[PDB]
Amino acid sequence: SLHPSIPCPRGHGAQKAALVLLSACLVTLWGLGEPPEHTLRYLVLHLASLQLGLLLNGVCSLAEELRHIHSRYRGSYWRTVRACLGCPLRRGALLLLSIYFYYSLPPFTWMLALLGLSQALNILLGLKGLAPAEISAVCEKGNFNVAHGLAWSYYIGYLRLILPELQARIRTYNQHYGAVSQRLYILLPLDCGVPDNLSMADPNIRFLDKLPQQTGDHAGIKDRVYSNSIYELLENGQRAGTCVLEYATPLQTLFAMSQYSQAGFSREDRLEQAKLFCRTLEDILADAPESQNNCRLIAYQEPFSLSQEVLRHL
Amino acid sequence: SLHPSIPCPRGHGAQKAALVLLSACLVTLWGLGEPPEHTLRYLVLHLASLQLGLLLNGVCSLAEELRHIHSRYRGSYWRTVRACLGCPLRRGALLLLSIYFYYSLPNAVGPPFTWMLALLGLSQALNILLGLKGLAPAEISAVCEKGNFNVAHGLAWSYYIGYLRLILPELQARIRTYNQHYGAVSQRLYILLPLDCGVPDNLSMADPNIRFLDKLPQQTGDHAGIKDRVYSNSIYELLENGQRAGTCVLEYATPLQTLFAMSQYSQAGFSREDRLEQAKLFCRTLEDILADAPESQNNCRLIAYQEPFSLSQEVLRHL
Amino acid sequence: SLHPSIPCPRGHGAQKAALVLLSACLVTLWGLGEPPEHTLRYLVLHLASLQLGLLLNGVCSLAEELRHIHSRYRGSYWRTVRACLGCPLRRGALLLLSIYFYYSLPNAVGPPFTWMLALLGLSQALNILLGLKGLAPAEISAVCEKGNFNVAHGLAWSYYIGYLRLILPELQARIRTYNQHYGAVSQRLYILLPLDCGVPDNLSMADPNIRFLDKLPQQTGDHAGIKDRVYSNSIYELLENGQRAGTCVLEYATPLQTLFAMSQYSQAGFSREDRLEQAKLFCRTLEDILADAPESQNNCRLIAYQEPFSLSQEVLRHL
Amino acid sequence: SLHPSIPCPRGHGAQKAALVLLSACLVTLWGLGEPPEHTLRYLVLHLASLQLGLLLNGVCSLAEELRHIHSRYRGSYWRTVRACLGCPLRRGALLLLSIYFYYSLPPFTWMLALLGLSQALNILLGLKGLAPAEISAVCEKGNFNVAHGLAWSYYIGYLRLILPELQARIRTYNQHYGAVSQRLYILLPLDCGVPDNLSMADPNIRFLDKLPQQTGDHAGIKDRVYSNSIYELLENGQRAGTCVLEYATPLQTLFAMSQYSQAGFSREDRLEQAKLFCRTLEDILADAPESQNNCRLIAYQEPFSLSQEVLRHL
Ligand SMILES: CC1(C)C(=O)N(Cc2c(F)cccc2Cl)c2cc(C(=O)NCc3c(F)cc(F)cc3F)ccc21
Ligand SMILES: CC1(C)C(=O)N(Cc2c(F)cccc2Cl)c2cc(C(=O)NCc3c(F)cc(F)cc3F)ccc21
Ligand SMILES: O=C(Nc1cc(F)c(F)cc1C(=O)O)c1ccc(-n2ccnc2)nn1
Ligand SMILES: O=C(Nc1cc(F)c(F)cc1C(=O)O)c1ccc(-n2ccnc2)nn1
Ligand SMILES: O=C(Nc1cc(F)c(F)cc1C(=O)O)c1ccc(-n2ccnc2)nn1
Ligand SMILES: O=C(Nc1cc(F)c(F)cc1C(=O)O)c1ccc(-n2ccnc2)nn1
Repeated sequence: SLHPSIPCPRGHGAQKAALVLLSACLVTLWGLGEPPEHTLRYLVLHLASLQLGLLLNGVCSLAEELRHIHSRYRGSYWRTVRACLGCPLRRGALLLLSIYFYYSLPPFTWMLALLGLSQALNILLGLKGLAPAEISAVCEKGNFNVAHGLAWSYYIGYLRLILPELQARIRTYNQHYGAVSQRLYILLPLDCGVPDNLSMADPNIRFLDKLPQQTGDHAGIKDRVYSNSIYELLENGQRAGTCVLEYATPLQTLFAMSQYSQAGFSREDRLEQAKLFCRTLEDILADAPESQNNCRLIAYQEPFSLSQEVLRHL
Repeated sequence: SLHPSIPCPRGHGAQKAALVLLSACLVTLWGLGEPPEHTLRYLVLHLASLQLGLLLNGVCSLAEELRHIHSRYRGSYWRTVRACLGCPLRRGALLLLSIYFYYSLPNAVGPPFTWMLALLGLSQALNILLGLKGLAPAEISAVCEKGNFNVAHGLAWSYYIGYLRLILPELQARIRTYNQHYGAVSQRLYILLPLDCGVPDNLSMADPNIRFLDKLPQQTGDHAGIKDRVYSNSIYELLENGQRAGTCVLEYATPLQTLFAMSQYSQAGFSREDRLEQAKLFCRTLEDILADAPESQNNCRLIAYQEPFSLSQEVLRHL
Repeated sequence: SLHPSIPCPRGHGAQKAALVLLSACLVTLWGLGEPPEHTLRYLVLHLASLQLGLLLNGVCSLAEELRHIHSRYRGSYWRTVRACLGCPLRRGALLLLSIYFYYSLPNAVGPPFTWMLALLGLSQALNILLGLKGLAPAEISAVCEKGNFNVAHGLAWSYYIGYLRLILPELQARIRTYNQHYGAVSQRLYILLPLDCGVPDNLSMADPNIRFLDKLPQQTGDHAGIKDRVYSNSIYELLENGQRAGTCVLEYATPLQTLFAMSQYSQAGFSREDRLEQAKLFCRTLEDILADAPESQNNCRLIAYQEPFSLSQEVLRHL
Repeated sequence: SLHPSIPCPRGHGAQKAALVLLSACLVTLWGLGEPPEHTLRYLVLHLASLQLGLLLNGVCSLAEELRHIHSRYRGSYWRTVRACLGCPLRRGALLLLSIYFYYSLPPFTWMLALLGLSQALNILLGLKGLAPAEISAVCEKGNFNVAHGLAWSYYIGYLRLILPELQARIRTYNQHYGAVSQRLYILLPLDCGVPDNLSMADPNIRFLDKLPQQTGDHAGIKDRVYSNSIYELLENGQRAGTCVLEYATPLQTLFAMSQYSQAGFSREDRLEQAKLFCRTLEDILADAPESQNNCRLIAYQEPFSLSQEVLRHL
């Protein structure tokens, strides 16, 4: 519910489609009025072909990966073989079953050579690639996303370091001094726009003062200084509200990555990873122990006044 | 060059192995003496069956990608179909070839076209439902490396852009000002890259031979909506047998500490093996960036090390 | 959307036409009713012959690319072979398939393997020597657009990086300083893009209704080894029936003037048709850059026009 | 002679290889001792098939380009057809000749349909692409290079306006002021690494003075000013030469383009276009009327002191 454009996690629509396809194929096989022992024989033979093709692809991948045995696989052949062929025991059982089914069910070495040729063509010309939807699904399942690491690092390195101390500093500033809200408002620009000043993003927002700076050592730096800025959110020139505004710096860096050529990062990838960053940041703040209603994410996309949105969240 | 354990980028060993396999298969087909027409016919029929299976798998995936059309594909069906089934025109041409060459060509090993379609749909549905069509870790790693689908890629580019790209231009001026106003501190930034991702908050606890000495002048600058953000780096000293061997500006790579924390947290879905791989990828990507970046022109150095030891000796060796 | 005559980027009409042609050819092959095995056999034989012709052409090209190995290919033969013949592994696999599927398969229309190779080498040599295997200007334009092999692409990116990326950040401050200390000058730099590339040195001669009014404060900055390079922009006023209708920071795009000069010079190898194509492409590329660039945010406006007229009326209309 | 790594223009090595291949093919046809009427028939049929395939490819390209008729082809169908099919008259003559030879020489519509299918596959899957060497040769022949336009624009827009009066400015400065050279030394770093100051590139080069600025209108800007800088060249810490040093700004922008992701410009392309820029700029200055031994290009590659190179060129 952060923003309507944020993608929801993938469910089981592909599984439902596969179930429907399985049902339809069973219905049409029954309706063909043709003996089912041949059906089972063909199905077993086809799965055997798929298993042997996977074996050959994994053997080629193993030939590639045996150079990285000391680097990625800590100098062990077993981990390399597991990486390139899945579980060795189950894969071996399936390959022996497939070999037996070919050598038993009614040539074989000719089919084996031709299947090896097909697998070689698949590897060399890239026939069996990966569609963008498949890559996205695999990355989201295995958390192989730039945004996942970026948002978890934003939470661990910054947010959990300040949030309770930030509430304490807000209380101290209020009692010393138009009270400021006791929460850090972090803006998430989905599409674009991450100026170094809130005034540049919107002149209606004006820097008011600075919170009592927090100085604590963090990752090899003695007395690291945190300086959070209070902003007045005005409305027709009057102080409608005031609170601690901030921008999610990993979003700025996602934009910068999309700018650089060496990053291998595209505008579509930039927007997608910004959406995932916001999604997983909200997801981990929901279950965070530090987040105790002392942090508010304001996700927005420019089609617009930021100050009105911040007041709406206030 | 940072560390021997950091893996080199993937080469073309798989393609060379595939070429050798193709040559062996061609030699075997020539030796067996089977008619070449049958060999070509069955090869084309196999490729057609694979293409039709890809069609069915793409349709099944489109069944679940169609409800993310507004959120992920800007509400356009063409982008969804392109993401699921690939390029619509090339995929359509390939499926037209597959249909024509299976409906027409004879097939002794394989059922007629309607029976083939039923059986291939059955097998593809089984593969999708049971998860039989899966990717081994090596293929997933290769795809992620080619497509930059790593947490380490983003983390290293973020360490560059968000932190290094800000202090590196002014670090030389700050060190010169410190030297003039007040041994001599080195002019290079020494980023420590522990491959074990053990990053103490206080660097003194890492090794007693490094003790905090002083602080560089604070660099005040606006950044991402924080007015007057303060960068207060630190100047440390290195002790050899208790004597002041050298001084430097030492710190750790914060993304490595966040990687370790992710490996600690359960919700992160991050494992120790994944932690080590992404630490090495972060180090490699940062090294490549600094090699290509114009800001780091003899201005920053990276200390990559693995605990099997004293950090002070390694830093002095790099001095 | 600058001008109607500026061409849109090339779409996929060729691929759609190819798909329609493929469908028609498949329908025709079904209609005649020749054995499908013969169809597949002859298609594979034709593709094999094409691949072997590509091999021969690549070898002939490698004969001339081998003497630029040190200058162009850093002295390594692998880059030369990759440039000439493509990817060595994929090309080798395709060549092995072609050789096997021609020497093995029967062929009623076509010679035996050695006779085919001799005749195909003869034909490829004839194509290379007589220049028969040439590219029509449409394919050359498509390849140049896809690969950014245009003078206009580099010229537009150079106008952005070398000039606009330097004055646009401080243009607002300069105009504000001028306004405070002195009608009111507009806050946007108006870059005129004449598609005829007629760029007068003195903009007054283009149309008398535009007249120079004053000069913005000089921007002094280092750039490309020129110490204290001075950008002295000028402001113009726009007249309507002799009255001061408006005032703005108006200037021309110098790369268009250089394009016109290239069309004038004989050694440039630049024609009037090429001049017009590259002018329109420069306008399109600059528009795309300014749309994507962060420097241009309500700071610069492009006035693209073609003489069939008064420039002042167009600039006022855009005002 | 500007730099050893500068590529020389492509010669006729491909033509010589084609001639050798033609000779070897003639020898082997004579060697097989097999009748030449069948040889001529096969050759004519092969060229006819190639011509028909080119016709089909051009028809597909015409279907693509017919929507750019008003933009690129001035709203005339004849220009679009010429662009997509070459010369209409010669192409038509060749197609009628090929059709007649294909039909007359001992099916036809079946072969035509199969050739159309092959051409459709070539277009859709991109079998008949363009190798990097072929693209480079075509671009060099047709001057479709970024560097060509960049260097011609550098000559016309900058050098053509300062070179005539640079000698007068230098003479005036020398009279008012230990003699500075009467040539503009332009540095051409093949790595496109240009600092904004010569001191940053090499601290042994120090800024000496400023030439009397040249003020003249240029391309819609009244009284555009040029401020050339005289630098100091030092050897062993003492003055050894004084000259007007400058960097080729198109090389700066080539580097910047290689940096930006939107440019579609790579590092290999950056180096190649830097080399072509230097080559064609040296070619332009060889016949430029303005260049009267009042301009010297300096090309170098960092494996080295720039000041020593400038002294060597002095
Ligand atoms: C390369 C070679 C000789 C080969 O090794 N196989 C594996 C294989 C089978 F797939 C099927 C039976 C035996 C073998 Cl032994 C193959 C298959 C075809 C073919 O027509 N497959 C259609 C097809 C099916 F037959 C069953 C099915 F469930 C789905 C399906 F889509 C053509 C050439 C080959
Ligand atoms: C698609 C289809 C049916 C077709 O339309 N042609 C055109 C054509 C010729 F190219 C050659 C002769 C007749 C026809 Cl009619 C074709 C050719 C082959 C083939 O085997 N070409 C080898 C080959 C040669 F025969 C002569 C040569 F100088 C070089 C060469 F490389 C296979 C299938 C076809
Ligand atoms: O790593 C840092 N920052 C970031 C890293 C990211 F990966 C990112 F995506 C965003 C940032 C960011 O903060 O902008 C960082 C490190 C040290 C200090 N520092 C040194 C002295 N005092 C403070 N400040 N920042
Ligand atoms: O994003 C930040 N940090 C990091 C983000 C990462 F993704 C990471 F991997 C490491 C860090 C890190 O520096 O520890 C960050 C943001 C704002 C401020 N801040 C606001 C006012 N004063 C200081 N400080 N740090
Ligand atoms: O177009 C310009 N420059 C360039 C264009 C390129 F395509 C390139 F490759 C490099 C340059 C460059 O000079 O750096 C340009 C235009 C106007 C003024 N100017 C405005 C007021 N006074 C002077 N100055 N420069
Ligand atoms: O490169 C320059 N100009 C251009 C280059 C182009 F490629 C182009 F298409 C247009 C121009 C142009 O501005 O006319 C240039 C370089 C140095 C100085 N300069 C040196 C001292 N003071 C001023 N002025 N101009």
